[PDB]
Amino acid sequence: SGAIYVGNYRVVNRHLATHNDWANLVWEDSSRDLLVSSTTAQGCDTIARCDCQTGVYYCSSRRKHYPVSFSKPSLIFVEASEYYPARYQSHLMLAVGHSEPGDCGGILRCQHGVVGIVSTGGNGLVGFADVRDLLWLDE
Ligand SMILES: Cc1cc(C)c(CC(=O)N2CCC[C@H](C(N)=O)C2)c(=O)[nH]1
Ligand SMILES: [Zn+2]
Repeated sequence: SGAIYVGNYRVVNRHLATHNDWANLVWEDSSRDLLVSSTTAQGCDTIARCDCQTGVYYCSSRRKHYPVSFSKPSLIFVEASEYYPARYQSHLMLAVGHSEPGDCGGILRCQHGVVGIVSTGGNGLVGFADVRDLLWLDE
């Protein structure tokens, strides 16, 4: 689990959105596994606006932050799960790192701010849904 809190927005994995998120919906995109809802309180996270390919992510299954190198946002095939059929997920970045089901929502960050959130995983792989192109999160 986990979210980005920037301005009056809450960014979560679409597959983990709650009823309150859907009832306060700003934007959602199943192809990216992202959903943004509105908040009453202002958040403290800032979004990175860069082309970094190195950063650090939070892994809840190890209670640890790990440095990673990650690929550029791309269209990647993701296997069928209990949340989506087998499909191509867009704006996804892959890295070598530990992940398990339940780690979705952990933040990936660089020196410029938040880059994205954990959205997929494999044997020694972790995938992140990029948010750097969502300029509207800044206003
Ligand atoms: C090792 C490991 C295995 C699995 C299965 C996962 C979870 C996962 O990738 N998905 C399930 C939740 C919807 C995700 C999506 N964006 O389509 C796809 C994980 O994080 N780590
Ligand atoms: Zn950066």
